[PDB]
Amino acid sequence: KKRPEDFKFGKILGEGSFSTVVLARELATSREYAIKILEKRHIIKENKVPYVTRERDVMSRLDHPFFVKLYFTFQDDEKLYFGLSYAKNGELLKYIRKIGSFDETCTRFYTAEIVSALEYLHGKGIIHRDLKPENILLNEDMHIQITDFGTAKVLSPESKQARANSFVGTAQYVSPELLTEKSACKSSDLWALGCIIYQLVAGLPPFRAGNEGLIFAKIIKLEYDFPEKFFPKARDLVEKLLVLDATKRLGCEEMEGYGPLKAHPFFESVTWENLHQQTPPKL
Ligand SMILES: Nc1ncnc2c1ncn2[C@@H]1O[C@H](COP(=O)(O)OP(=O)(O)OP(=O)(O)O)[C@@H](O)[C@H]1O
Ligand SMILES: [Cl-]
Ligand SMILES: [Cl-]
Ligand SMILES: [Cl-]
Ligand SMILES: [Cl-]
Ligand SMILES: [Cl-]
Ligand SMILES: [Cl-]
Ligand SMILES: [Cl-]
Ligand SMILES: [Cl-]
Repeated sequence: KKRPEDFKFGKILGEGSFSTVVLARELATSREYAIKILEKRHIIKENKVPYVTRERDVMSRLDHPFFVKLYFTFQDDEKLYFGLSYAKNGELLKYIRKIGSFDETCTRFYTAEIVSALEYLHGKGIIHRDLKPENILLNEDMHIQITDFGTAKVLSPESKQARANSFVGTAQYVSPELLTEKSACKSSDLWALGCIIYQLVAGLPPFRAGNEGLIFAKIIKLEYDFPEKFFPKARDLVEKLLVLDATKRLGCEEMEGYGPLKAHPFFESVTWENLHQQTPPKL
C-alpha cells in the first residue's frame, strides 16, 4: 500500500462538502494523480461512510477510457486517500459557461462520448444517478472522464434489480421517476443525458428555476422549451430522452438499449468504435 509520504502534494483541485481533491506527484515514479482526501472523524461523524464505501466499490468495477480511474487507496490515522486519474482540463461545465453554446460538431462528439460511457456503465448494471456537466471532467486530450461515483448504484444481477431506492442526485438533472416513484433506474441517466445535450446547445439545462422545489415542479410537468436555432436533429434526440415515462426513453432496456440510441440520425457521422482515439474537435 502507498502512504502519504510517498507523494509530494500540490494545489487543491477541488473542494467538496465532505472531501478535498489535491494534485499529487508520486515521488518514486513522478506520476501525477488527483488524490481525493477524506477525514475519518468528519465522515463518521456526519455519516458519509456509506458514500465512501460506495465510491470505492463502484470505481473498482470500472475499466473504461471515459471514466476517472481509481488507481489506489490507502489510509493513515485521520484520513482516507483515493488515488485518481488527473483530468487536467477540469469540468465540462467550465467550458459551457465560457463558450456559452457548443457548435453541432462539438455537441455531437461529446454527446457520443457520454453515450459510449453510459453504454459501458449500464452494461455493468451500474446507474450513475448524478450525471451532470460538473461531473464530466476533461483530460489533457479533451476526452471526457466521468467521475463522482459515491451516489452511483450497482444493481443486483441476482435479483434482476432494475430500480434503486436511495434519493440522490442534483435537482436540475433529477429524473421525474425519482420525484414521483421515489426510485431510479438506468433510464434515469438517459434523462440526465437529455438535460446535458440540451445544456450543451442552449447554455442552460432545460428545467431552470431559482430553487429546487420550483425545478421539481417543472420536471414532473415536463415544463421546458427549446430556444431558436436549436439543431433539429439534436432537438429530436432531446425530445426522445426527456420523456416522463422512463420505459420510453431512447436507449433504455425497454426500447431495446443502446443500438437504437447510437443509430439516431444525430450520430450519423459518428464512428463509435474508436472515439477515445479520435482527436476531439476544438471548442
Ligand atoms: N480526478 C480529478 N481530476 C481533476 N479534478 C477533479 C477530479 N476529481 C474531482 N475533481 C475536482 O474537485 C471538485 C470537487 O471534488 P470532490 O469530488 O471532492 O467534491 P464534489 O463531489 O464536487 O462535492 P461533494 O463532496 O459535495 O460531492 C470538482 O469540481 C472537480 O473539479
Ligand atoms: Cl495530507
Ligand atoms: Cl505537485
Ligand atoms: Cl497516471
Ligand atoms: Cl484499487
Ligand atoms: Cl436532489
Ligand atoms: Cl417541449
Ligand atoms: Cl430530425
Ligand atoms: Cl463501441
